[PDB]
Amino acid sequence: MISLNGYGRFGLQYVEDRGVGLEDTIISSRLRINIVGTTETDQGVTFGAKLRMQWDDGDAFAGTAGNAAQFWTSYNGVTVSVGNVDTAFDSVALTYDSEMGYEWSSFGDAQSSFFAYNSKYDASGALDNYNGIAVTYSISGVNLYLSYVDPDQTVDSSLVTEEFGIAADWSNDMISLAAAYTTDAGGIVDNDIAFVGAAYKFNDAGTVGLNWYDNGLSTAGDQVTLYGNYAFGATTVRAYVSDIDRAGADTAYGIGADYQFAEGVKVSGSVQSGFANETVADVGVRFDF
Amino acid sequence: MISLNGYGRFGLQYVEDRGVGLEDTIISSRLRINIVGTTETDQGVTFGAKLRMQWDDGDAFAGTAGNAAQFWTSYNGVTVSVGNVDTAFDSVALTYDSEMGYEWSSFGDAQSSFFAYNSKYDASGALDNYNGIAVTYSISGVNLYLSYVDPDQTVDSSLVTEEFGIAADWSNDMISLAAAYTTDAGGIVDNDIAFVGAAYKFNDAGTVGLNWYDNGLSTAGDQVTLYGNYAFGATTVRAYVSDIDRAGADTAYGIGADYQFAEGVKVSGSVQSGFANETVADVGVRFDF
Amino acid sequence: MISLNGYGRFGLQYVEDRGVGLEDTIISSRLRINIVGTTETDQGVTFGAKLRMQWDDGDAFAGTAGNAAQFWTSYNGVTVSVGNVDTAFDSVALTYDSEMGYEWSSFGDAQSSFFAYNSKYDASGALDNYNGIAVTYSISGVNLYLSYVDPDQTVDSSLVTEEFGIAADWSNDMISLAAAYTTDAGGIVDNDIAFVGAAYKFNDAGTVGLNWYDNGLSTAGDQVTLYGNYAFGATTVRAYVSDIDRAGADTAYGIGADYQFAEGVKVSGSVQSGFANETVADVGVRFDF
Ligand SMILES: CCCCCCCCOCCOCCOCCOCCO
Ligand SMILES: CCCCCCCCOCCOCCOCCOCCO
Ligand SMILES: CCCCCCCCOCCOCCOCCOCCO
Ligand SMILES: CCCCCCCCOCCOCCOCCOCCO
Ligand SMILES: CCCCCCCCOCCOCCOCCOCCO
Ligand SMILES: CCCCCCCCOCCOCCOCCOCCO
Ligand SMILES: CCCCCCCCOCCOCCOCCOCCO
Ligand SMILES: CCCCCCCCOCCOCCOCCOCCO
Ligand SMILES: CCCCCCCCOCCOCCOCCOCCO
Ligand SMILES: [Mg+2]
Ligand SMILES: [Mg+2]
Ligand SMILES: [Mg+2]
Repeated sequence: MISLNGYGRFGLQYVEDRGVGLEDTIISSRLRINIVGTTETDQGVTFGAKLRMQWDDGDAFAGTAGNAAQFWTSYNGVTVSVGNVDTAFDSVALTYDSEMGYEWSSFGDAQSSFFAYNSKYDASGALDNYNGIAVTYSISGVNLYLSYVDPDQTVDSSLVTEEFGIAADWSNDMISLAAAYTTDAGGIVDNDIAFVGAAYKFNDAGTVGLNWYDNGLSTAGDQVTLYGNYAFGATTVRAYVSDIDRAGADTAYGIGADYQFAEGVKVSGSVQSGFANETVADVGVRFDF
Repeated sequence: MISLNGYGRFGLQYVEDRGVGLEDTIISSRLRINIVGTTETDQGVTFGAKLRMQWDDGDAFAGTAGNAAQFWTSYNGVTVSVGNVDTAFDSVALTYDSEMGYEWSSFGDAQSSFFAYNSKYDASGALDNYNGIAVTYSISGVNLYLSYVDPDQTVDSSLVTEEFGIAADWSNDMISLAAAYTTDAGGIVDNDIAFVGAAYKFNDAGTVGLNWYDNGLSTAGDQVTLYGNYAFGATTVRAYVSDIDRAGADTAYGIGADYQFAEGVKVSGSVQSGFANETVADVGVRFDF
Repeated sequence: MISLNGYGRFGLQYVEDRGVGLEDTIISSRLRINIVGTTETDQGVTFGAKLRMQWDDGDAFAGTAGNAAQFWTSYNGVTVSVGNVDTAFDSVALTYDSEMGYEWSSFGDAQSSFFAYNSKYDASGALDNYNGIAVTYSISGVNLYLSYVDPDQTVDSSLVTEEFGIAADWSNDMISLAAAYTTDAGGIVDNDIAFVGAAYKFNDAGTVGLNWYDNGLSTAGDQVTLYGNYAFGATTVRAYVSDIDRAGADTAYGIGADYQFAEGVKVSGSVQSGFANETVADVGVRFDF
């Protein structure tokens, strides 16, 4: 069986004083199509393969292509994936929950470098022999994630830096906890990064959380992000504040809102301020199909 | 929801004395696939996104890729589209009705340069930040079209030439009228082009029309195309004559026929003569799927 | 109508002493998606078009694209195809039946150069004007194949070498015979190649066959491959031995097995030895979707 799914989004993206001779406000948009092939068996083992075709405004050649494939095998809550895999630091819960606006962005996201699923081709040639293995285990309320990425699998193993990641999250109706650790993140020797977060659903309607990171070799140093969101019917209001250890950095913050226009159609906007005083804003729509 | 549609065509394409050491007759063919994602809402607003994958004989690398995305929102007869849009001069009725043969070609089509939906990627890099907005309004028998294209939306607005177009058409059972005007067509300063056309369905079976153009900065100058077609059961016969103002040009003309082999399968052929005496012919099949 | 089908495969591929500083064992995988558009008519003539998107580990840019299109028309057992066609030497029965392992490989396959369907784009530009015509006729038990490939159809016909192929196979419940001949195979003047094979289903469970080739200008010279396979319930065991005329070559051989895990899911592995003493092994899974 083959299924197709995806989303389109478009809106306005503003970056205060973007550059000499550049418009500060542009129309930013994205089309994402996922192609998933799955083979179910009566033994209960499912096999799957996925390809993505994603276009973003500004993409070279005004064209769209597929990325590198991902393959998986699932059985009894356990999933093993190979190729262009989802990594542990990128898949744990809570770590991206301060994002807002129609492009799901936040200065409060981790300021470190690490491997993650590659949505597109890479013209530099750097990903040509990139290969990962990931294992996930979902055991009710608990999620475990393990990932191993070799950026160049054809070359002798001791000549390249491989990334090893581990993560777990846990939740009930009111509290959630999550932690992750990755050594040689992004294939950079000694770039060891870590995350610990927690969130409290202080209602049926609100949530408040705190994420802490060790950003490894990044110049940002350690980081803390405090965020919250509250739903009033179809409208959701979001906010965050984030601090990094880099000398002289400003406190980053953001405020945004979402409006659920219909099932699968969401209008979102945000106004945010960065660690170097950058001001960014956006307003747009995303529709899922 | 995601749907796929398209067409394949193949046949013989003859160009008298095509070039030293070249075959005059080749097998010309095209595969077009459209991928359309749509999200309908109970409020009556539809959201859509489309991508095209088109291959033509001769394409570089013997490969096929997607083009840049188009997004739209429709409500009550009004459609707003963004990104790789259909433009007013290219979407009005009548302007391409002298086309014939299995590749829908005619020297009687406008001999001007203007933006239109881009079916493929562009390796020159020229379309990378190209972005348009279009608005169409279909109000029974009447169609209005407006389009605005900025060929490089990231650069300051006064540093690039944007194309603005407007058009309308109108029809009843027997007469049709259409007009279009576009300033700085193709992003070329002062290339202002215009079209006015009319057609008469002088039966249930025949139609005769006349299109007039102002080709802006093109060397062709003003142009007039007179065409007609007549259906005899499954067979359609077509003809046209066209004249341009360029000094010394020949009168262009063409004669062709279509045969409706089955629903979605059409066999077509034509013999045509250009403004510089070029002789071209074709015969082939198109099938829609 | 548009349908999608394909397969994913992944596993381990070992090549003894692959190269200085290279891993001998890698994770080799492939994702293949076929997109087929078909138009059926009440006259009984079917029209079709197909595109393939295939990714293999190691592919340049870590991306996937479509290949060049193939078009066909079928009526009463006869199929005419144009564009990126299947060729006679590549489509006859028996010629690849010694293959084994999850990548369907065998040193006992013909060691000659010839055109075949191109699964991917070609960055060299060599296939840009490549165009073939093929005709197949399936007349109960009998299959005839004819193919003509012009590697550069736009250039004068006497300036390029075209490949012409013919083949036939025939089978009943127990015996199968097949033969093929291709002149100027691969567009190489005087590279004339030929195949003759036969197989005997010495049970409901086993088969033994012998293929002979004339490899044209290849340095391998003539070749003979003897192979067999036997099914024990869900498990199939395969073997082959092959000899070429090249001076000093070793006898190539291979032994493998397949396990039918479920409909559409097959686990396969093989250990093989080449004409230059290369040792190769593989174990993996293929799943069809
Ligand atoms: C096989 C899938 C198609 C992907 C191949 C595209 C290869 C194009 O690059 C060739 C080398 O030139 C470098 C291109 O510039 C960077 C492009 O991508 C960045 C997205 O905006
Ligand atoms: C023309 C350039 C500016 C384009 C940016 C659009 C920015 C618009 O969005 C502003 C951010 O929206 C957040 C509002 O704060 C929440 C208000 O109170 C909650 C109920 O709506
Ligand atoms: C008319 C000249 C072009 C100047 C361009 C400015 C046009 C602004 O956008 C108009 C339509 O397209 C884009 C944005 O989508 C709107 C955002 O979110 C939805 C409703 O709150
Ligand atoms: C991202 C979609 C893939 C499109 C990228 C292809 C880029 C190839 O070009 C790289 C630069 O070299 C120039 C190519 O020659 C022109 C090709 O297109 C013309 C169609 O026949
Ligand atoms: C071998 C090179 C020539 C390939 C070109 C094929 C050209 C064939 O088509 C000729 C054009 O067909 C138009 C006929 O005029 C209409 C006739 O009367 C109407 C009822 O059929
Ligand atoms: C046999 C040597 C190759 C010489 C090539 C000429 C072959 C001509 O075309 C044969 C089949 O393929 C293409 C054309 O489709 C026919 C056109 O329209 C349909 C019926 O009127
Ligand atoms: C139009 C479909 C996209 C295919 C175009 C890709 C073109 C990229 O090449 C541009 C020129 O540079 C040469 C690339 O190196 C070889 C790539 O393919 C081999 C597969 O591993
Ligand atoms: C770690 C590198 C080695 C990876 C190669 C895996 C090779 C494994 O497969 C060995 C080949 O399998 C063939 C067995 O011979 C058939 C046995 O008897 C029949 C019933 O199973
Ligand atoms: C753990 C460090 C990484 C070392 C890589 C070796 C891992 C070997 O493969 C594990 C999973 O992925 C690949 C192979 O599929 C297995 C083959 O066939 C199926 C069962 O017989
Ligand atoms: Mg953008
Ligand atoms: Mg063509
Ligand atoms: Mg491989």
